[PDB]
Amino acid sequence: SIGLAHNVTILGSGETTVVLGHGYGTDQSVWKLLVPYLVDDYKVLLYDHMGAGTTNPDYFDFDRYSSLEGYSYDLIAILEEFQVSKCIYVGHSMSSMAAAVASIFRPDLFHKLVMISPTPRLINTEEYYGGFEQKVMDETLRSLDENFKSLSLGTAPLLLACDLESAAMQEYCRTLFNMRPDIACCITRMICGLDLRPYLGHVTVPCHIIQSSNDIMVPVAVGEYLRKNLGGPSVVEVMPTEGHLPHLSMPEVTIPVVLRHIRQDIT
Repeated sequence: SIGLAHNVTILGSGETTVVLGHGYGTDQSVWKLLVPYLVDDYKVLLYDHMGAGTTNPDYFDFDRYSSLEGYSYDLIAILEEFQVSKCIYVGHSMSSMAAAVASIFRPDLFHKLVMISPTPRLINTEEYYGGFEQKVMDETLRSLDENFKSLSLGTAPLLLACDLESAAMQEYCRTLFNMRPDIACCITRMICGLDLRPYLGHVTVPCHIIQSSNDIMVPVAVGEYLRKNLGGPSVVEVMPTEGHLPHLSMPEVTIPVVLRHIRQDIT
């Protein structure tokens, strides 16, 4: 079943469904602190995207998941399965982008997108600053296979902007190292080879862009780039936080901000 394949979990109660999609390297446990503030007012559907360590290795389609819309279609099929309509989708990173793609194909499924640290493209060109020059990326991606575990131990503290001691780091490495490394590099290569700017103007569902003020994967200006180039209504909140997973690493700031954009609409 598609519910069994994605460890779908249903909680809370209400007329509106909140759908929580985790980002790269985590799984739905990453929301454990946010959920209890939702169950009273919304029904909550949580799920694991394919290739998370908690999903079957044999069900990972290498060519299907080397492109973002493999997840978009997976997401659509989950909502259809569980009969969710006009949900409030809360995603992190890639997850929020896959949902924005899914909202292009099936905008009836989405009331609004609450996106934590999204980016439509990591690699720079001359006129758009994404945070990474093509030469650093290509050199890292070329040799990413052999240096996998050491590159991610060494970059996780800077990605998360947290200490090695911290609970957040302990948990992120737990789930990140729960993936098979060949699945992980595939997903990594998909994420790093991404450029969704041609598509932004086609997204029409309301978009709530939530960002750290210092995120090595998300220049603050990329935030404002999205509000300008998105096709429908849009807001931006640059939080006084640091790191790419601020919902995991700074929940004391992040969760109040997330809940407001869940509960309040631009429109």
